[PDB]
Amino acid sequence: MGYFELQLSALRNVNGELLSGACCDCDECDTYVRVCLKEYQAKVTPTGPCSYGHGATPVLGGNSFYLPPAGAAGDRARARARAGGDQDPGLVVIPFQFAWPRSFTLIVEAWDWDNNEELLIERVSHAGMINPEDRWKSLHFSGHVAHLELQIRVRCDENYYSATCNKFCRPRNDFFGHYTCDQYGNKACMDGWMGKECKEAVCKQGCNLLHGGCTVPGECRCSYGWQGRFCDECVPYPGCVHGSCVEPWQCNCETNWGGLLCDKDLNYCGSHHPCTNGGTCINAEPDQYRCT
Repeated sequence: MGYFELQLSALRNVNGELLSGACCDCDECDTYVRVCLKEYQAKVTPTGPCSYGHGATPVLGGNSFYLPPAGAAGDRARARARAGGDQDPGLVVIPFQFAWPRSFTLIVEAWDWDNNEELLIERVSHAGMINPEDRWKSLHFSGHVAHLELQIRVRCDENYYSATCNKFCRPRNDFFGHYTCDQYGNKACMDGWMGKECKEAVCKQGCNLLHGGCTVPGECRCSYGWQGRFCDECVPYPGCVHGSCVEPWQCNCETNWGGLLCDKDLNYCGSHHPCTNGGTCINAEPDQYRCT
């Protein structure tokens, strides 16, 4: 989810001494750096172990040495994607899979390699607060023996966001969604897609989505009972002749037309009539009458 970085750039012990006042023999030390990441507290500044993680460098040089800068690129794959023998000492990487508490206590030590605790060169502490910012932060110190220049930074892992590295967002384009992720870790639906999970597609423009749908963006496939390019006209009762529909399977007959399929003339005589001698016809039952 995230990792704490430490970039050592300079360490200076001109006298070549230990913190105990003794000599590294004042013919030079073999200096390596330990890093202790633990809980930040209140008043009870001394309690034991590195609960948030720990790190160590190999011997980097002698009494005093200066380390090159790195590169404002490859930052992610240099610290979190390499095989054994990570050939960059001075970069201490402490990954974490919990919610970053922001408040922390950093203890950085300088040691002498010999082959024991009486070989500590310099111990340095600093408790404070830091947020997952992609910007380094400089820390300089001047102890009784050594002088150190550090650069620390907290960083959310790729696809993890927010100031606690807990919000997750990984880009996707498959069965379960079509989207990317943004600055703040929210989903950005790819063009043609919508919805809370960028799962629902955008259909043909004009498609009545009350009765139509689409599996691929740009389609318009109607439901059962609706038809047309836009799925907006109902399918009437098959056999409907003098009728219409508003809902599917309806055969709403027209004026003076009746029966199921609207094929029965109720006003037989006011239309194609049968009367004789200018008498008088009257409508009587579908397709029937009386002409007197």
